[PDB]
Amino acid sequence: FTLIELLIVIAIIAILAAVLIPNLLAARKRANDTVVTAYLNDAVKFQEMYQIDNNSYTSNQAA
Amino acid sequence: FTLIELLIVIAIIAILAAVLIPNLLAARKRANDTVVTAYLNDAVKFQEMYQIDNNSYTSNQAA
Ligand SMILES: *[C@H]1O[C@H](CO)[C@H](O)[C@H](O[C@H]2O[C@H](CO)[C@H](O)[C@H](O)[C@H]2NC(C)=O)[C@H]1NC(C)=O
Ligand SMILES: *[C@H]1O[C@H](CO)[C@H](O)[C@H](O[C@H]2O[C@H](CO)[C@H](O)[C@H](O)[C@H]2NC(C)=O)[C@H]1NC(C)=O
Ligand SMILES: *[C@H]1O[C@H](CO)[C@H](O)[C@H](O)[C@H]1NC(C)=O
Ligand SMILES: *[C@H]1O[C@H](CO)[C@H](O)[C@H](O)[C@H]1NC(C)=O
Repeated sequence: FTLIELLIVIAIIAILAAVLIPNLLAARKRANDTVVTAYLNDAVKFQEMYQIDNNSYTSNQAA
Repeated sequence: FTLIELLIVIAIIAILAAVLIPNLLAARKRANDTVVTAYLNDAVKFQEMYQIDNNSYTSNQAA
């Protein structure tokens, strides 16, 4: 094992470190939109439950 | 000490002076090829370092 093999190893590490890491921001954006969609789908279920009890929809989240 | 001993001494000096000196040219040839080999091994390390920075090899020594 010699300095030229070790420079090749360092060079290839620099390549793999650059390319094998995903765009984390783009991944989290799509997960975050799923949270919003899921929370609105829940708010919709609870608007219908409030409608069962009160014959009207809520304007306030605490209800 | 006499002229015949001194002629023997001169004769043996002439022999030792002829045989105890190495072929200097042949020795330097093998050392010189080692310099070339070592310099190309260095140029190879630096081609890999240029490849790390530029994603290409150099055509010019100044790089
Ligand atoms: C939902 O609650 C809101 C405050 O959290 C706000 O009060 C909205 O307006 C209501 O005001 C009172 C109830 O607080 C009224 O009797 C009606 O429910 C309603 N008034 C008007 C102007 O409609 C309430 N819902 C909405 C958006 O009407
Ligand atoms: C390495 O440098 C050479 C001069 O020192 C020479 O320029 C070679 O050719 C390049 O020419 C320019 C860069 O100077 C180009 O944009 C390319 O890098 C290259 N051109 C061609 C024809 O390939 C350059 N490397 C080599 C041998 O291509
Ligand atoms: C929801 O009910 C709780 C008690 O169960 C509190 O009264 C709260 O204030 C209610 N939210 C609103 C403001 O409608
Ligand atoms: C190497 O870099 C030096 C500066 O650090 C000079 O710019 C020199 O010209 C370079 N060699 C070439 C020609 O690539």
